[PDB]
Amino acid sequence: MQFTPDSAWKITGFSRDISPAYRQKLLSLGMLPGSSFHVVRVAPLGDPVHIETRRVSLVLRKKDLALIELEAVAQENLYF
Repeated sequence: MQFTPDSAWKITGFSRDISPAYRQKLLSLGMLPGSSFHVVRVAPLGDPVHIETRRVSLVLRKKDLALIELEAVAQENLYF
């Protein structure tokens, strides 16, 4: 979904398609619903995607990010 560097995303939930096991792994890395991450950098060819949470920095593929319900932090006074 065009993970531009510095774009912020809020985790709202997880897809119906994620297994509880993989969801626990991401949770333990700081990918909590109600929490935001930043895109740090993206691979040439546009996959995988490097990001940073409150807890740590991590990498995963767009196909991995498609198991998480994201929403663009689009709030003006938060975009600044």
